[PDB]
Amino acid sequence: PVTASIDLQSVSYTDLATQLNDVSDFGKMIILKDNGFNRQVHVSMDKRTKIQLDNENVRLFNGRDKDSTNFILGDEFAVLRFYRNGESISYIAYKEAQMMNEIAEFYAAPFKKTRAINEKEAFECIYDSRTRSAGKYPVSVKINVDKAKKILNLPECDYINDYIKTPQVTRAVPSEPKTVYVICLRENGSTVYPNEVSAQMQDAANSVYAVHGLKRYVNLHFVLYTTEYACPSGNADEGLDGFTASLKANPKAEGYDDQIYFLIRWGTWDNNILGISWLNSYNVNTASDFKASGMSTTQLMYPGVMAHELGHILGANHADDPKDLMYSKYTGYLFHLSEKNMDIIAKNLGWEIADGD
Ligand SMILES: [Zn+2]
Repeated sequence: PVTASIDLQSVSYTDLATQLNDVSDFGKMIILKDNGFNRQVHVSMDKRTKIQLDNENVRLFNGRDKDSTNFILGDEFAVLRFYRNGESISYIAYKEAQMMNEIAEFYAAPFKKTRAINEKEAFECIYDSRTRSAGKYPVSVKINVDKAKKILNLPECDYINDYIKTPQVTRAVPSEPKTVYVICLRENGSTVYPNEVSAQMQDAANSVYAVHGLKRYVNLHFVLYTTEYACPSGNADEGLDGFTASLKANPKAEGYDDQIYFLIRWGTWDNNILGISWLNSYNVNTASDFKASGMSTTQLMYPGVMAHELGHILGANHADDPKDLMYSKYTGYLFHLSEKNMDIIAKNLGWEIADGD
């Protein structure tokens, strides 16, 4: 048996799909290669999280913790994200030639303002060298997000006061995890990109499961569709008030008032604000009245914003450690470190310390 491999110098949608679709319930060793770079990862299907984007099914895959590697697969796109030298790198491949060209143009465009000779380390269109004809269209893009911000001299977005505090409202580990829907609603007039949205959802889900063995208690089911609602101004607080009001006012949403809701967009709000949520608004026993709602950017350059806002929804406050997901400034980290926050989030999902981790 020769070990399955993915050549990142030529990685296409069909490469990722064929390899990931071969992953069984017992997992599969896959070698990631990039010229001299070589990493063996053990990949498994993520059975905890379901995603539909406008009814399109998206599957997630995980490496081991030591592998530092995540995958996303839809019919239309696939993503490999992993870390090298402590920097997050995404390979993004769309199946359809025209969509892939469009996506490559979209990601390339911001780098045409200013050019560096190290640009390739931040952003690269990947071409199929196996087509010795010499592929004209790229088959994927590679983006090093940490490096990309440095070249782009981005205007730095942040949280500021990104939550609003509201009045406050036998038990064992459940026989099956409780399904909690996270209903993500594409803001009227927003374009969001499937690879970007699913990456936010994956990081949000994984931030929960990493805490107190919470997969025992909850399995998150993300769905995305479009809402007629759009924020009336640039202000995040006013936007969130209107969004929650839009849910309550919609006869279509009657009977789903106990789920979690995000208004999503690609852009940000006034004061370069990344998102906003109602603090401590979801509890598995008392969830009601569309209280568990928030708003989030989904752009690639700000990974973990949805995770951070979901953190607030589940009760997490800002943490003191700059490496915490819940730090008060955006720092790109994707896990809760605060024991106080972990206990709050876990309790709201049905855990108590006697259950262990
Ligand atoms: Zn915050």
